[PDB]
Amino acid sequence: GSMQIFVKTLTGKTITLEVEPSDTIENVKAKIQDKEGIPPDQQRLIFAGKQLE
Amino acid sequence: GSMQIFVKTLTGKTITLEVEPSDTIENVKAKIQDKEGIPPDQQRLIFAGKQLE
Repeated sequence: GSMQIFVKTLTGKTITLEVEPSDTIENVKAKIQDKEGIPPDQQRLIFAGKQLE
Repeated sequence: GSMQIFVKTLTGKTITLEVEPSDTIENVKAKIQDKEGIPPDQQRLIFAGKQLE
């Protein structure tokens, strides 16, 4: 809820994971490992602006 | 090259931006502003594992 990052599991199902924005990217990705089991490097980082017009 | 994050501009064209993994997520997104001009909150964060099978 605070900052649930959007992620896609190898299988396909969508996955949510809350983490502080200030928290280092490496740390955030590392949690995804615990969440499933995939190296942080593998996770593809993506950004997209969407100003709710 | 070091860690060019994947981003998609409001227009559509793809954008690349290198930033240290350790660097705070908020700081990383903030640069995207300088890169174009969009609030960090607007940028959608995404992660996807892809082990080069």
